[PDB]
Amino acid sequence: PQITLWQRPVVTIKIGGQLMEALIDTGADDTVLEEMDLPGRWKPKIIGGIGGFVKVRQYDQIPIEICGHKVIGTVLVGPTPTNIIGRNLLTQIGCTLNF
Amino acid sequence: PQITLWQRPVVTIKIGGQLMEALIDTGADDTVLEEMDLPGRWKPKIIGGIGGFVKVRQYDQIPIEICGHKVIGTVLVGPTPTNIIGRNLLTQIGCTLNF
Ligand SMILES: CC(C)(C)NC(=O)[C@@H]1CN(Cc2cccnc2)CCN1C[C@@H](O)C[C@@H](Cc1ccccc1)C(=O)N[C@H]1c2ccccc2C[C@H]1O
Repeated sequence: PQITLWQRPVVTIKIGGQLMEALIDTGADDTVLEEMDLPGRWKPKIIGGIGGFVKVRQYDQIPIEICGHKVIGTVLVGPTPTNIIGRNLLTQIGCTLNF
Repeated sequence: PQITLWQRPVVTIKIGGQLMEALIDTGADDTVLEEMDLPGRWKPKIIGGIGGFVKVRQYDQIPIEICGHKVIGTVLVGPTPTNIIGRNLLTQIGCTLNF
């Protein structure tokens, strides 16, 4: 589709059988999701945003369905207000930026 | 142009006659530039992101230029490693996400 930027570009993704909202973030390199206990072994990473550095749990080779498109990648899980999907999963669905 | 997300989306902008580089960030409501002086007056503003809140300086009506298109808008200034082009200015140049 052709999504405009007058509002926050939110889409629906599917993580382990649960449907949730997420933000298309081209400034985020990675995908940071909310608090959930995902199946698998995690390892800590400390990422840094606009208001500080956060301690997230890194999960590898996790299956995500972004709008019916089953893709795969790394998802960091930590204390974030909104689910955010970054450039790592976006390239997988072919998402571009036009103007 | 069409821009993909394999490498981070950086464009060459002109603010104050000097050429800078900035990140087209659709996950950012506002536009935040690196600490500098802009030839307008400013008021304080508290924005929030990953980690927490931070205090920035809100300058209004600054004449920026993103890839040929000359825009005028609200630009924030604060502590950041990268210049960020938020949705307020992106809607002004017609940016859209396509997939
Ligand atoms: C992977 C990770 C998430 C840690 N990366 C970032 O947060 C980057 C960091 N860089 C580089 C960087 C900058 C400073 C320190 N470390 C790294 C600058 C840009 N942020 C990208 C932003 O797009 C992230 C969003 C996330 C968000 C959106 C809505 C709700 C909460 C959080 C962001 O912070 N946007 C906020 C935002 C941003 C600008 C202006 C106003 C606002 C309000 C909101 O839109």
